Amino acid sequence: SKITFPKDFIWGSATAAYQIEGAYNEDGKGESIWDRFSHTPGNIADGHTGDVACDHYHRYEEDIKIMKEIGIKSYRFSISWPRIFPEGTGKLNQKGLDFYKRLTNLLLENGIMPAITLYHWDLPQKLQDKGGWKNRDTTDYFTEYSEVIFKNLGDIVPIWFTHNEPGVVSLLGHFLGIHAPGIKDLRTSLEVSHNLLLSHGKAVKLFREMNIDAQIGIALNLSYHYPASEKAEDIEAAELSFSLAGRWYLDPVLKGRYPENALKLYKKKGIELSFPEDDLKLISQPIDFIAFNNYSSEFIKYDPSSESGFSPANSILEKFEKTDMGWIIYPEGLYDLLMLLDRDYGKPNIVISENGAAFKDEIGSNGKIEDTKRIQYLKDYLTQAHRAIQDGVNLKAYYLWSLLDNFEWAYGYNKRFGIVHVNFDTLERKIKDSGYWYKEVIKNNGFLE
Amino acid sequence: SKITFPKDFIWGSATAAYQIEGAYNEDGKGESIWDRFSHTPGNIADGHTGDVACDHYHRYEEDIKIMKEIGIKSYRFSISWPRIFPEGTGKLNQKGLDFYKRLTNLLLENGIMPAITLYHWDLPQKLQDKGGWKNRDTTDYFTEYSEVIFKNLGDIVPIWFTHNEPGVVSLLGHFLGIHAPGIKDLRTSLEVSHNLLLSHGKAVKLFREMNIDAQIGIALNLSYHYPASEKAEDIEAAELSFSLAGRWYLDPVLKGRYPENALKLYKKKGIELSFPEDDLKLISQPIDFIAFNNYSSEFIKYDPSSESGFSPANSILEKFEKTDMGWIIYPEGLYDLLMLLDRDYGKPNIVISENGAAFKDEIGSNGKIEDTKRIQYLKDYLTQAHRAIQDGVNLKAYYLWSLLDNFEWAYGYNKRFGIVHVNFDTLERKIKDSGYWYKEVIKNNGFLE
Amino acid sequence: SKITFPKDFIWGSATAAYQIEGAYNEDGKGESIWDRFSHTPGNIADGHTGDVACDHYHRYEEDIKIMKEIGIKSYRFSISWPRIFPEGTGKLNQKGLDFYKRLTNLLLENGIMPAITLYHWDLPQKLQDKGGWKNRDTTDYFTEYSEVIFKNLGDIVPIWFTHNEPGVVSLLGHFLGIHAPGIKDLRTSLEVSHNLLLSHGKAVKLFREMNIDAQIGIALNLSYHYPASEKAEDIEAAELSFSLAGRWYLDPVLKGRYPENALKLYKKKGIELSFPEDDLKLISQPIDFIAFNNYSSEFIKYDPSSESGFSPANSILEKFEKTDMGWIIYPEGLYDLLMLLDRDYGKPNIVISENGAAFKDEIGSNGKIEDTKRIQYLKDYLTQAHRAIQDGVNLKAYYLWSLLDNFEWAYGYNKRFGIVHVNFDTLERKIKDSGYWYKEVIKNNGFLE
Repeated sequence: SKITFPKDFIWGSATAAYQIEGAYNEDGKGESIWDRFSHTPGNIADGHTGDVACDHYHRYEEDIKIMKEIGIKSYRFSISWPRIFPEGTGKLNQKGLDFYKRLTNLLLENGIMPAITLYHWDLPQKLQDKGGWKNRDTTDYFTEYSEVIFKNLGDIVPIWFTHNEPGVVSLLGHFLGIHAPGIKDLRTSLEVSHNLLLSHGKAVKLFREMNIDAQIGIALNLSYHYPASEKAEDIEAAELSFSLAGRWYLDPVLKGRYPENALKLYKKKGIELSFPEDDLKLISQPIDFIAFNNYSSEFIKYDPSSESGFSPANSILEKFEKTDMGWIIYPEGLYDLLMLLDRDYGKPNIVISENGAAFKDEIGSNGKIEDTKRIQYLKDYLTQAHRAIQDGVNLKAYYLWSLLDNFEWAYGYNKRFGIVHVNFDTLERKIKDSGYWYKEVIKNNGFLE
Repeated sequence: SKITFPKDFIWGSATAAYQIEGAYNEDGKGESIWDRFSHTPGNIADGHTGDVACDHYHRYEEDIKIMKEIGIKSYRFSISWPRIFPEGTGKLNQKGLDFYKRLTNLLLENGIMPAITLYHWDLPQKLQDKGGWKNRDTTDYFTEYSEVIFKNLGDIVPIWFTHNEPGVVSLLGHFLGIHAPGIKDLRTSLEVSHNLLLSHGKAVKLFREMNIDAQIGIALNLSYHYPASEKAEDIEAAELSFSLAGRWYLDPVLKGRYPENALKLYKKKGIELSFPEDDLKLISQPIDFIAFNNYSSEFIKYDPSSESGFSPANSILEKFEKTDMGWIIYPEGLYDLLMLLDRDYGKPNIVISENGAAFKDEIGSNGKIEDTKRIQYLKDYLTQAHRAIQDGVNLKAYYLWSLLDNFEWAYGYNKRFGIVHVNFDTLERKIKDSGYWYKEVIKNNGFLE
Repeated sequence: SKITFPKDFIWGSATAAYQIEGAYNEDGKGESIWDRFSHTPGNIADGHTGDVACDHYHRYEEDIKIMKEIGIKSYRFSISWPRIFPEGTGKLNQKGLDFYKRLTNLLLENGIMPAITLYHWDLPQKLQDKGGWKNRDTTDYFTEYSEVIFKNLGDIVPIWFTHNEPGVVSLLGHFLGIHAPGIKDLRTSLEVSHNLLLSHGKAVKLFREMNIDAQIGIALNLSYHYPASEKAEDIEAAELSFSLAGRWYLDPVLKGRYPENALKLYKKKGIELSFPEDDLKLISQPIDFIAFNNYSSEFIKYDPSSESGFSPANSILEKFEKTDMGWIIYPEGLYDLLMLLDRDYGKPNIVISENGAAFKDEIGSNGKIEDTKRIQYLKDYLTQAHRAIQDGVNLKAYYLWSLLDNFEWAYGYNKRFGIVHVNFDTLERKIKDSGYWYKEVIKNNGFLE
């Protein structure tokens, strides 16, 4: 049985700015919280940095020539705020604009469709010195930068993402402090979460004011949260996890509310926050699709000693193959999620900003990367992607994470999500077999499962 | 006739901390009443000590590898209080927690299910300088150390024991003074018995407050006490024994009372003392199972000689084969006991925390320990264990005392309960034939008697 | 059930130049490595040679009249390089050209479709004096000769084969040394394998630079390699055997890469060789079809004793009927292979350059060769050929090895794969019953199996 996606279905591959671009202090780019976080011992694996990375900034021509060789119909990327405004507000750095302008015009001229992400974590370090996302003034400055991009690139770019995974930014970056800007306070973490969503709201409101002939959305970190057992205590423990995690951002967008069962968990520890009612009507602002990033699924159990009230069910996850990240493989966990978004939020247009996997890659004696596991992963998860479309889901796009091997944040360059192998000493690209697989999948518009 | 145990039946082997661990002054471990007692002439056979013993502290990786090679489904061990709190209370020794945390995680990552005893006789010597278990305060401090263990290892460890054989600790350690701490006063011996039970009651109460997803119990020394003859004076004499011995700790924990016939014999010697009624409702606290340690059975006659009005029956006992300890072999004694725990105390869940036997082992010319008498002993007693389960008993677990040859207290190293021989000069393990037997008995889930 | 092939299905029979032509030093023909290898004691059975053979060079008229009598729709034959260039390069021998030019025109005029192989092992002996296929210059000279054949015979000949069984040439000719040119060195044997594939590339590249209105390909020696048992060691042993054997030529040509699991085996003996990257893109050069030569199948087990890591599973093979070659008869082992080529190389067009069998033939008292076993063999393998086409395989052609009895290399004339008997004293052709059977199979376009 050979499977075929809708004839209009946009195939793509995704990257971030800091994870590929390099040139961290070139052409008047301001310092970001990631430049800062990376240059401090104990933050990044092996002391790695995003100083050079894939050096896309100089080698983008080579990349596009690879992107077209595989024949992706859409290339999802991020704009570095600190290349546009070094100081986050005020003096425009025209050199930065003209990089991304030029890049987008090469894409449109190589018959590839641009898909920008406006914030992919690289907040200008100057704003971090005035409180960063905790300072509500940042949400205004994010709109200013948004404005300038829309004036230049508005009409000609069809697919916009305001934010990438605000879930992680606030959780890792502002509570656990293992991501930039390295802060560790729960209260701040929630005040940033709001201030992120608000900034999304302002950017969509501006997007409409300026009347850009293109589609906007938000890229959220999302998994399915299964209960450990079909018991009243576990099913509830899992509902709470999803609410803290993904639903905390899904409901304020889409439903104009925060999840209750999560809010009750915060106030049971002596944290309440008066959301201004008018902000939630600005966050809920209609959007042309919902985008998300999926890799794995969570299996939550009851735990009345974990101050959360729950924990991972280590008895159940030790039955799966686990990827190089230590995340389970479970392809049907994508289907169920796509059906959960379809059900609970009124059959919206869905995009997948990011799916993909990290396995240990080698270049063999044949000078090739035969990453059969990545390919196996890919087609397993894309079969469930198709299954969902057949059972009614409005899944318009799939973007593969990632196009190149890149900087994986606090893991450094010790993790490869690329379909194009990158040697971080020579910056030489060797298109993986998962890359040659994908080329055919785009051509045939599917594969024989 | 081939016997097969319930399909859910957990097979296990047991050890204690002082008896195997060694490293008696390493990584900030505080001195224990046993370290102190062992260092004094006239207390241990041949001036033996724990100090080194099996050196399990360092060689645990080797020991797990053997445990898995035999393929026990549960390892019952003891946590050293004086590794956790060198001064009983106050400054936490994180080194000692990290040992047991690591050890448990090596068991869970091999085949093996952990079973933790919280007090196997190694009271920090500091608390003994403020009276020890005579000072009621110690019962609180036990709860403090219990709390720290539950926070770390609470729900990932399924089976918990509060105490090991408080019957011996009070009798031998605080009246006969042949165990540590070497005290010889009758009043003190009863005040400790209480204080020990109370401490169990406080740990179970705290266990519930924290709401740990695991099962807690208490490991009692228990034999059957047969009358010498089927006569009114000898049946009564035997009831009074058992009541001084085992029932003194069974009735408080499961019936919330002290045995009357025993209490009457105390008061006939001019001792009462008012147990606070509220304590014995704290002791009685419901528990998930009763555990016990059995080896032999007692044959009591009536005796107006002996201040207890009873004695052993010398030459009924001189009709049995005897172990190397001088204890009779009588397998059917275990059945009757299991039936006595079942009938009285309301068909509880039963665990065997310890059963085994000590015979004079040699390494033969073939470099092997052919301990046919330990194997014979074992299978004999395990036929009467099975026979009880068939006649309705709820015996969920068997733990074989002991996994390793170890420090047998006042007898020193002169007595071997191990499957797995240990040379106490070289610290070389040689799995005994009783070991290899047990391996198969686990695998088949039984044996043809 | 009567089976019928596609209406467009091209039925053929095949011969080679050295095996049938004779006239080994006539009309200016240069000496070949097979002339040379044949004239040396110890190489060919019974001291046979191909000096005369079938003497097709003179008697081709008779042979075409036979070919048409049976009514084959295509005749696959080989061009002797040494007849075209006696010295490999330089002075053209017009006499040689005119032979093959004449031959091809007699085939077209008798309504038979030509199918030319360009190299079927007869490398001019002068090039073998400058190193032969080990000297890369040979790969350029091959292209010169390929150029002169295309100029003359390009358009009018529909089906072209660059090489026959380079697998055997390198393995048997250059490692085992039991074929010409008799060399015995492993390193050399791989350097020749590459150089051969390179020459194939150069010939296609030239075939496309001139835009000859005809379909080119390569004829590879291919079996199916079953694992002795459905076990991880034996599945893996078989994959390595197929990799060393056929896949070593399939992958370069159809995937532009050498098999990894094979390359690893070679480096583990201390042999790595840097193939220039550009050569493998030249080898991969798209081709109209893949042709292959099957007779039998292999059954490989795991073997650490063999430095290869595997060995033949004689225990299994000794359960089949065997040809006169000793090779097993296993019809289904064609089906599985046609599916393997279909699956693993993107459903290409497939030809069968050769299939057939050798059995001991006699001329009976009736002056006829009733070779029922060869007819049985044929119809058993053709039923599975059909089966594969039904189950979706793009098998366009079947060429029966061989039209005539001929010189079977090291075996001499001691083996008969003909459907036309040839007395090698008189050179008299007696069409075999297999020949008369095939004639009806072509007419009916099938048979009731």
